[PDB]
Amino acid sequence: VEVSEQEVKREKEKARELRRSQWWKNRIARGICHYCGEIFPPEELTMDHLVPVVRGGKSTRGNVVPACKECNNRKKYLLPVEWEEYLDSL
Amino acid sequence: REKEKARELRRSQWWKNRIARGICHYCGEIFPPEELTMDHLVPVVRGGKSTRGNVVPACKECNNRKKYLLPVEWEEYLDSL
Amino acid sequence: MNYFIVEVSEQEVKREKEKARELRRSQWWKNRIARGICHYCGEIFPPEELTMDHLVPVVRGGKSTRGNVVPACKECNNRKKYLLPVEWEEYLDSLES
Ligand SMILES: [Mg+2]
Ligand SMILES: [Zn+2]
Ligand SMILES: [Zn+2]
Ligand SMILES: [Zn+2]
Repeated sequence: VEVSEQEVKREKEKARELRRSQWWKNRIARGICHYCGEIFPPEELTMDHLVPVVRGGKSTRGNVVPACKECNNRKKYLLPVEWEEYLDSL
Repeated sequence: REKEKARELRRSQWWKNRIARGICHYCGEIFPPEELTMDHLVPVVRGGKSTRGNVVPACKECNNRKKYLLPVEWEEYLDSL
Repeated sequence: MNYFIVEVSEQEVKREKEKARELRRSQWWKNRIARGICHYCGEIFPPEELTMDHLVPVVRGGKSTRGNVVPACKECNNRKKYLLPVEWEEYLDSLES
């Protein structure tokens, strides 16, 4: 269910374009990380996609969420089973 | 179905503090626990589970407008925010 | 509107986070929280319930000094972080007595 490159980019555009609007602006202003609920400086939060871009995931308010480096990273490498033990360890 | 884990999160701590800060994911505004609902970012229909990641606070407007406005009409609600 | 980016190195952030740790242990600080007054809401709390807050955040250039350091209660300390400048004002302006 992988997508093409002119798509994996076709969205990473709607990303930077969303990443630059009131919604995302204030969102990072607050500093609250979606996953662990902790507060961080607006810079230490990343735009993370629930359903990946390379799986048909769109870049919208209904699929993109603020995440800190920490949570956002573990999400990438931890195993789908490990990701839970981590969020459930918080 | 997963409506089990569903009402579960609602009684959890991550969600208590969540609906206490009162931030709606969609419009970024703050509301009272009475105006906030729990919504699944990744619809449950398409096989979305009920877990910290795929569940966010949403005021009635955003929750209903997304759950009822056509694909083209929901996108318009946001552009107006 | 002209604008510029100001950067705060991680060397500077630690530097301030250390002076803070030292400032937090001073007789001077112990005295300040001993009074138990929250700088933001002016409500009274037990010394355990107060934390040190920088009016001007360290990542925004602020320093760890008596002037920029202030005692704050749990609620005020966070709300000052996740509420935008306007929700904060209203939050303050909505404290009775
Ligand atoms: Mg902040
Ligand atoms: Zn996090
Ligand atoms: Zn809303
Ligand atoms: Zn206070």
